[PDB]
Amino acid sequence: ATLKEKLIAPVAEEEATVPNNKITVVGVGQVGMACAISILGKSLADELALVDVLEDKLKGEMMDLQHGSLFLQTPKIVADKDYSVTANSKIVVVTAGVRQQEGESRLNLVQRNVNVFKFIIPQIVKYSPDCIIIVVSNPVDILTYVTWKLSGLPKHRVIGSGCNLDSARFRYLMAEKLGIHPSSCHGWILGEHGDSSVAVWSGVNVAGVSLQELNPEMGTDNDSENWKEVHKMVVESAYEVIKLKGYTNWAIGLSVADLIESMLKNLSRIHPVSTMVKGMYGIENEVFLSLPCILNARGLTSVINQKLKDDEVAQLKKSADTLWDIQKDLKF
Amino acid sequence: ATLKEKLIAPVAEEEATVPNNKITVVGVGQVGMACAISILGKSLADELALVDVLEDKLKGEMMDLQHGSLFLQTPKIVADKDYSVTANSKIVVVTAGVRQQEGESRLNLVQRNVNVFKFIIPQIVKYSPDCIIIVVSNPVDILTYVTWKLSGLPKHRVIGSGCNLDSARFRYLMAEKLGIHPSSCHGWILGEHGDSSVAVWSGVNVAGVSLQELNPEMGTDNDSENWKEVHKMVVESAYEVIKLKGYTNWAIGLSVADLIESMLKNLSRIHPVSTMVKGMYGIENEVFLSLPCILNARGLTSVINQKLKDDEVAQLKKSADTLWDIQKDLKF
Amino acid sequence: ATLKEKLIAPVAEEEATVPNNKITVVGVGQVGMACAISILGKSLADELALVDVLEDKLKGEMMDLQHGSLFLQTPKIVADKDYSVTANSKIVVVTAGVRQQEGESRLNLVQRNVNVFKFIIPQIVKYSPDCIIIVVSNPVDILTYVTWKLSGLPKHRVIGSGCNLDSARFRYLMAEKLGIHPSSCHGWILGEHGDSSVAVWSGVNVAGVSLQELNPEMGTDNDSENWKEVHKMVVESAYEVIKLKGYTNWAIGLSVADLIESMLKNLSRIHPVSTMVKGMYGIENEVFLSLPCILNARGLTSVINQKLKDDEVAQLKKSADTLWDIQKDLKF
Amino acid sequence: ATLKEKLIAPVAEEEATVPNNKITVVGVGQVGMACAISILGKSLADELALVDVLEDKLKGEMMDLQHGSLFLQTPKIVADKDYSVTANSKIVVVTAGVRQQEGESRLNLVQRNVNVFKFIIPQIVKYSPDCIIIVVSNPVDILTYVTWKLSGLPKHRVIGSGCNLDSARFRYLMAEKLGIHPSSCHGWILGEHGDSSVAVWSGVNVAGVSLQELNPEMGTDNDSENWKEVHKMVVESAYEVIKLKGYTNWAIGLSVADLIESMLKNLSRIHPVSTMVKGMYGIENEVFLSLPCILNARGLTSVINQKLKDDEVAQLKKSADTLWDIQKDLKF
Ligand SMILES: NC(=O)c1ccc[n+]([C@@H]2O[C@H](COP(=O)([O-])OP(=O)(O)OC[C@H]3O[C@@H](n4cnc5c(N)ncnc54)[C@H](O)[C@@H]3O)[C@@H](O)[C@H]2O)c1
Ligand SMILES: NC(=O)c1ccc[n+]([C@@H]2O[C@H](COP(=O)([O-])OP(=O)(O)OC[C@H]3O[C@@H](n4cnc5c(N)ncnc54)[C@H](O)[C@@H]3O)[C@@H](O)[C@H]2O)c1
Ligand SMILES: NC(=O)c1ccc[n+]([C@@H]2O[C@H](COP(=O)([O-])OP(=O)(O)OC[C@H]3O[C@@H](n4cnc5c(N)ncnc54)[C@H](O)[C@@H]3O)[C@@H](O)[C@H]2O)c1
Ligand SMILES: NC(=O)c1ccc[n+]([C@@H]2O[C@H](COP(=O)([O-])OP(=O)(O)OC[C@H]3O[C@@H](n4cnc5c(N)ncnc54)[C@H](O)[C@@H]3O)[C@@H](O)[C@H]2O)c1
Ligand SMILES: O=C(O)c1nonc1O
Ligand SMILES: O=C(O)c1nonc1O
Ligand SMILES: O=C(O)c1nonc1O
Ligand SMILES: O=C(O)c1nonc1O
Repeated sequence: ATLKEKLIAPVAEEEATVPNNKITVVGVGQVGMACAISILGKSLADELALVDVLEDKLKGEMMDLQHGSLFLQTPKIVADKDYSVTANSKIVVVTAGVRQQEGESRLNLVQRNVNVFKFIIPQIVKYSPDCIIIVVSNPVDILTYVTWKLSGLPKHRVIGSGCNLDSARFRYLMAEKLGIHPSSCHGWILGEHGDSSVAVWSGVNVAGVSLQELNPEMGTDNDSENWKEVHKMVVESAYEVIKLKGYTNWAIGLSVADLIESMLKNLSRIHPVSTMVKGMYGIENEVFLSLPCILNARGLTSVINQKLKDDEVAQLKKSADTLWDIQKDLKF
Repeated sequence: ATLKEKLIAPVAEEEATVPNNKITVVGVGQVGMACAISILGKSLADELALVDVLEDKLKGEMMDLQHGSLFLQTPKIVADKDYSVTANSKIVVVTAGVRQQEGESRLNLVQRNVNVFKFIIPQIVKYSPDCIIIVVSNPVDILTYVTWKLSGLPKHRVIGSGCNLDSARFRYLMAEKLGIHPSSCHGWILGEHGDSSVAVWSGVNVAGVSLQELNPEMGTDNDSENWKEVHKMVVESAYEVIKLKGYTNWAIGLSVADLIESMLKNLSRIHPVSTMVKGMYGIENEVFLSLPCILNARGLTSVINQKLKDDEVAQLKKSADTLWDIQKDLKF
Repeated sequence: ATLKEKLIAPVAEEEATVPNNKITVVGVGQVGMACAISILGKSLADELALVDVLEDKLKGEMMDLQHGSLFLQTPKIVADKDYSVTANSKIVVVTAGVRQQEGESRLNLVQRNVNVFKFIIPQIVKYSPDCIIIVVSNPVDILTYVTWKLSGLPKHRVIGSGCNLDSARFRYLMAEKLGIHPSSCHGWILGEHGDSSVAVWSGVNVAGVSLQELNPEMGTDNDSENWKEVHKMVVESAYEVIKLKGYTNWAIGLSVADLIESMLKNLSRIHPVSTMVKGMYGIENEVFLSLPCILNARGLTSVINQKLKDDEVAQLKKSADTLWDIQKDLKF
Repeated sequence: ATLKEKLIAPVAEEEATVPNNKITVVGVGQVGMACAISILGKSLADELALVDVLEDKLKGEMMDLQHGSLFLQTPKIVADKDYSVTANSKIVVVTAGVRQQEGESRLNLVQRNVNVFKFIIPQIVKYSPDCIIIVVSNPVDILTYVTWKLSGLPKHRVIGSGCNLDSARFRYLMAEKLGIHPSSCHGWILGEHGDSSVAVWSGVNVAGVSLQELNPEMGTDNDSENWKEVHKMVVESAYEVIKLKGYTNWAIGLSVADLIESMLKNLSRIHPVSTMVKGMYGIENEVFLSLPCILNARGLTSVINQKLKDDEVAQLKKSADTLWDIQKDLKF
């Protein structure tokens, strides 16, 4: 009965697995594949599964990751427009939908990307009832909130791609300035991934040397020896890459593998990422925006309480108020 | 009370972890720690566990690894003489017991290591009765059979480390001869890990090209011009080495992680390991010896039925009979 | 008073970085960037330089990677129209110029890319004079040979990505039928990258045991397992995959990179990349083609002399004369 | 006739690799091997040299490592008692010596050991003059300094393992206290490696947030998080581990390999490693202790200019005195 029949001889009995650490990537767009080439690269899934709506573009992104199986450690790769392939996934990376046209704000994609999520979020929990979701599609913090509601999952099992990517954009500009590696530069961007984001100068530092101390001019526009512009650089930066190439992904893709490695390796390491911050720094409502969370195998199991300077909570309320003004009309 | 008390403001229930891929290492001797360190750097455990009777050193070793944790991806490293730490392990590596003295036959350790596996194996299955048991302690094939019989686990969940090593030495000795990577030469040693092993020359190949075809008097009573004395190299290799350094452990440490990697990441790759070979190559008893096997997330699930020449099946039957002879009296 | 002056007290006096592991990628398109990202996650380069005609897009991808830098182990990432950004490159990948149309042969792209290659390559070897060219652009064999003649480079130093990728498909396909990882299947496809690929069935083994002796009508017309349907699917591959998604890239971004591993790490393993085959199996002319060779830090230092069948050899003859028939016409 | 002749056909006529990231690890005891095994598993080296006066043992640790090759990416392992085998080396780790008996403090050692370095250090520079030298043997600053002189290498090429391990014990002990990864726990134990180290409590942060600027008791007599107790452990550590298992190797070994990664990858990350301190916080003696410092392919190339309080710099100076006192009378 072929070769498998009288070449392989079962010591067991056939046999099914049950995925252990499966991961669905939802969307096989420029972002969807970056995340996917990077999950596969760090060897993070025993099974990787693709769901997109474009059936043809899927079978071929599926097929393409398939051919390289021999360089990779992910026995099962799979793909369908039916969400039945995502069954029993441990982490689900949503990326699907429309992206910013050159100039367009992330926040002008809500109406549209919400309608996407209105369909795809609840088919994910049908198939993987006990998953962690990662939300990457834009209005990311607004949709992390939309995902939270529709999924009907705990808060520690719904995670915003957040300002993990912002904070690395930041630690990378700091790193150029200093001529070291960003692993060795520390410092944080919290709140809305994008325009309304907050630089926390209090905590910018290198080998413990607070630089809000080593120049308290730091962050104060006009004055200062340069720091204002670094934050603007981070903020503007999404737009500045879109002008030149069309979109971003190699950095988002790696951010996400980061997030997933921390979690599937149960490391409890710290990540600035979008969560529900009701009841912190004076916040009226159920607003999702990023803060230094502890990612382990549970999902995000804590936030970190920081002494912020007065101005930085001011900036963070302006953010959470913006986001809450779109979420209060949302109703689904 | 401690800063955790409100440096960390949880989003998930204090709650109840449970390790995914936990791994236990019964024994913290030279071999034992070799396995622990190789395991640790490939990052295969999200919990390591070290058992032993030497209660102090044991705690020496744990604390020493712990100190390294910054450089690993292993959140929990515990250790006690009490098989109550090993609870929930996906894999238990048993290096426990006595080893060779300068000269000593692996087969001569059987009475003593039997008597250990006797009062240790029920303790392993108590706290973890769905764990793949890797037997390393010698003689390894017989204690694989002894582990099977005491443990009540199925054939595919007791795996002797077997010829994964002999065969790596052989591929390396091969490679030496030719100027390439071990990985790029191929060639199996099956049989008793030790004196009576079998160089399946039929299969020795590079780029698919069969070297016995290229050298028909290979592995042959005198005539060849290099071969038999490599198999003689592969046999005496432990004895050559224990003599200069007291013991072996890095090689075998590293094999036991090659098997561990392929099982946890579910890769379904072929290793010659020690599995029950009744019925094969006309074998009438439940001997455990080494043959090409597929190891996946379930353990040892397949044996590759082979086309051994009339004197490979011969020398194979001869390792069989020799192990069964030492096995037949055990009677526990 | 530059923030560096204040924070970093130099010890070795000012930078002058000894480049070392430069890798250039020519052409930041789909393939270009699959190679790039795949190189980055294996930390093979400590400098990456991209080149391309498309000034905007090029700056975008450099930027995009840069931003990921925190997630990486590549200190420097640069990019520019000029070949001067590629100086000292230990290994350079040319992936630029046109590609298939839905249905178009790889050789139908020749004249176009030769004219690219004509003003790309001289430039490459002005600036990285001691380097290893890895030619992805298609047709990959004939372009490897055109690279060879123009660059002047020792022939070992011009490696075509060849049939590394096909055998990697052919090993995945055979892996599905058998239910093991591709790594544990073994089976070469040699020759031209396109439709003359030969699948050397002599070699096709698993754990030593030839799948031909198992089945001696392998890869002929009527046979039980229908082995030609695998080799045909391996030829069809690119066509099917493009038809669904406009290109292939990932699986090739992986192989380019798997080969680079073998070089920079100096492993001497055997890949079926493309190499000048004059001398071999009757071939009288300077033909590039894919035979199992050894890669190390010198590049392609040795071919494995295989013991191929009569029919199998004809086929190389087939392949080597379609290639040579294009090749001779080229205005040099 | 040689099978390498029937099988291998040389494309580049004449094999012979140029030396490259040859690393050497001096002495093959507990620390020797443990550094080695961690260097090998991080795929950092294409030539491992082992050196040691006990030939016999040394040819075993050479061999036990050679057998493991298949599982590695380090194509030449070699060992000999003549430092010839360490020619054209790039990094050389010095672990040879004698070590503390239970109770012994690290200065009991200088005499016997300084006869040790007096032998070897030249023989490094004799055979491998263009190198970085990592120093681990005790007493380790007093021998670092001893190495700077003997070798007569530039400041930036002689580094001691120094406080790296301590700040790793530190960051790990901190980790237990908050339940995150020592890699999200930031903190610096600087100065002399043994009893005299110095916890810079200002740096000690987590996620941007200063700890001292939260609980100002830190470091004094009776603090209520008990933090002088932590530094306490980071100091006692060595001793208390030596009481259980006679020595340490693993922690040290991984951390040496971390330096070796930083530097081969030319990564310019910071590491609390030992280096010449005069001109820093008022040293007048030619003496080495561990400060935050930048580790690329040039070696240690700069330090971090930090603001350090009285009772620390004091701590530093008495350290740097005791240091010189031994030193001054060193019949070089
Ligand atoms: N949060 C972040 O840090 C971050 C960063 C970069 C990009 N993004 C966002 O991620 C998204 C993806 O980026 P991209 O460049 O891959 O976009 P893309 O156009 O390249 O990909 C679109 C993908 O989503 C699918 N899609 C479109 N409409 C859909 C629908 N109704 N239902 C299901 N799938 C649909 C497409 O088939 C395709 O798979 C964008 O919205 C982008 O803004 C977020
Ligand atoms: N399969 C292989 O390729 C291979 C290779 C090398 C060594 N080995 C085996 O390793 C075993 C030990 O080798 P080693 O050099 O580590 O010796 P070792 O002396 O260094 O280690 C023995 C350890 O076992 C512990 N121990 C003894 N009885 C125990 C028990 N009943 N329960 C729990 N722990 C117990 C001891 O504390 C000691 O720490 C030997 O059987 C030897 O054959 C196997
Ligand atoms: N060997 C293989 O396994 C394999 C597989 C897939 C594709 N390919 C080949 O790879 C090549 C690239 O494929 P692709 O999918 O990236 O197409 P692509 O459209 O994505 O790549 C085009 C790139 O070529 C660049 N380019 C054109 N002229 C240039 C010049 N004169 N100097 C520098 N850069 C120039 C463009 O500016 C652009 O960046 C094609 O030739 C394709 O056929 C080979
Ligand atoms: N800096 C750190 O963080 C750190 C940590 C642990 C150990 N150490 C030091 O490392 C050293 C040994 O550690 P160990 O546990 O491996 O000791 P070990 O006994 O296990 O290793 C000693 C090795 O040094 C060799 N040696 C002795 N005299 C020699 C000589 N004259 N020439 C060449 N080699 C010689 C021996 O042959 C042996 O190979 C001690 O100095 C110890 O304090 C430093
Ligand atoms: O973060 C980005 O770069 C981004 N790109 O598209 N949307 C975004 O948010
Ligand atoms: O083969 C070995 O390495 C060995 N050494 O001691 N026991 C063994 O199995
Ligand atoms: O085979 C492929 O992947 C391919 N697609 O376009 N050129 C190629 O070589
Ligand atoms: O720090 C240590 O662990 C140490 N142990 O022995 N010597 C040392 O330096």
